[PDB]
Amino acid sequence: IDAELWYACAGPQKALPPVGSVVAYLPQGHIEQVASQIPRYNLPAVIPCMLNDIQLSADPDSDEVYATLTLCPMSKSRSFTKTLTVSDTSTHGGFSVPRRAADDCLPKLDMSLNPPNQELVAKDLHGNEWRFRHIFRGQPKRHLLTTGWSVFVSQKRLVAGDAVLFLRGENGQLRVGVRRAPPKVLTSPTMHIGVLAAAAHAATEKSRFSLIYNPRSCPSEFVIPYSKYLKAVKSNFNVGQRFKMRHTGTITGICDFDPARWPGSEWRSLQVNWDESSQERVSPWEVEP
Amino acid sequence: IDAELWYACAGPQKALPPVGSVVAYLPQGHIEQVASQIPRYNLPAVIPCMLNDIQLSADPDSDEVYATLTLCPMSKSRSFTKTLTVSDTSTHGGFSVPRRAADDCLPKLDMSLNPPNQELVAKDLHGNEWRFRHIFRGQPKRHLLTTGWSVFVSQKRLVAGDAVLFLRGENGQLRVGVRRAPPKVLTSPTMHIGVLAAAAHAATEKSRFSLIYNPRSCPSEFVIPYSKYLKAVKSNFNVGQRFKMRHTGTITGICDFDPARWPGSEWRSLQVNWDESSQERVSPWEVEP
DNA sequence: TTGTCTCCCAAAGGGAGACAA
DNA sequence: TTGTCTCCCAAAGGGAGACAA
Ligand SMILES: [Cl-]
Ligand SMILES: [Cl-]
Repeated sequence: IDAELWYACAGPQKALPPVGSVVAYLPQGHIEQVASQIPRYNLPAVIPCMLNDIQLSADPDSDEVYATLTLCPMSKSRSFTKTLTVSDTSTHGGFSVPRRAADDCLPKLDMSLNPPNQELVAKDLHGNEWRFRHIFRGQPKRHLLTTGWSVFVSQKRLVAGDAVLFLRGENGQLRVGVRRAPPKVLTSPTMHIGVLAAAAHAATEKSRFSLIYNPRSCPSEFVIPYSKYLKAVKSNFNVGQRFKMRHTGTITGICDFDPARWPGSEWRSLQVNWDESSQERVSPWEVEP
Repeated sequence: IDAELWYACAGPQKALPPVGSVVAYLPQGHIEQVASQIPRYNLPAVIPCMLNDIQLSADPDSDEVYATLTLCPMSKSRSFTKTLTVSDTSTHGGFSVPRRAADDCLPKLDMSLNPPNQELVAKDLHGNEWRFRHIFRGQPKRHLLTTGWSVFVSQKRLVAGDAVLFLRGENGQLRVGVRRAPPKVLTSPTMHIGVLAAAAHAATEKSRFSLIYNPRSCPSEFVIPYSKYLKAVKSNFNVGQRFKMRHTGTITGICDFDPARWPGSEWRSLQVNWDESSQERVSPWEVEP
């Protein structure tokens, strides 16, 4: 069940492609992630790759999640999320659990008692256990978390604006995680050169290479199912078409995102204007007509 | 004076070479730092480089120090350090200042008063100010730090085994720093490939490239003055010679550290046995006969 | 010399409804 | 519905010598 926790801490719509399936590796997207004179490398804009391995992991102190993926080029369970408020982080009080959250995720309280209460034990990404006291009190009544909250906010160093996740599997085990609100080993040019050179060798030799996916630090996925890439490139978009991605927008143009470095590429090849003002260049597979 | 603080947080004997001087870039050492199938790159084992720029910096949250250096290949003020003990970090009590520390570093207390005391204001690497109360009390008497200590240990998240630094310049300004007791963006092969490829292009084209120095994460310096490299290579070592580095040892052999990848290199080319048991391969410039 | 303990008084917070958004 | 406030009783800690390493 921890694997389902990892995707929760990552994001609701991450959906990593399944190991052993063909995927489209898009180097320009890999470059955008590790960006959150130089040797130029002649390299294809999409590299169809076999997904050889996925390793999910998390940094214990930072609690951030990342995955190691191994590529070789070729020839639903109940949960809830809440963004933390001031009273949740502040020393006084506890944690206000949303009403919909307690009925669908947390185990159902025995309302015969007064106040209804249970000792909740939850596991985080690294196997630790956290004992929260889940109570039903106040006027008007509300679901709170008291005993373990003060300890939990202090060791995981949460502040307001972050968010906590709770995830119950069909198993008895309850799982908890946190998602924090949004250059120390190599310089940017060296990181740049590294990505493209590993990819260039891997593409020419048809040999294994590896990369790290940071779903939180990733503006858009750069390892997507190869069939999803092919369907969007086959489908013809035209200016003025109506698409969704739920936000709605209109396609204002279709050209290359970078004709100098990455010519002929479908990466962010669509120019769109957003209907509601609340990035104007997106890729074909992200939008749906 | 903050530049002298950076070298304190780095280490006592770091002594970065001065900008504008010729240096010897040793790729194998750069590789050892970022290590704390693959394309092989034909590259020299020492690259004489002009040191174009040094940028000293520090991560605010982690408090770790690193420097960005720009290379182009070609054709004392009073301070004290104390490792933190349990009573220094524990909630009760304060901070015990060593006796030698208060007389040579901290401003001299006015012992006419009772208890002698002063409000100390210190700056860390990032311009912040910390107010400590420096008192002389106890029986037998001792120099302590009280008021600001509890706050300082909690925000900088110090534990036992770390160390605090205090540094007074000739200016009135007092400076404080901490040194903490001893793969999230790129995989190791990609980092490897990046270092060597940036160096290979920079060496062939005689163009600028950059690197990051992590003095705490660095087992031995890999950017050294070019004259220091040349003197040690000119000097002939022989087996059984007596050297110092203060520890004392004997030279047991002289061969290549890696004949396959880095042949003919002077990097860690000396085999030594240590006189006191309390790495047995070192480079010529680190040892002194 | 200095780390660690004990213990005292004040502070800081765990947890409880009271109130509007 | 739920964030925030107030305020009460217990806890946790700031700071002070007392003692050996
Ligand atoms: Cl895992
Ligand atoms: Cl600086």
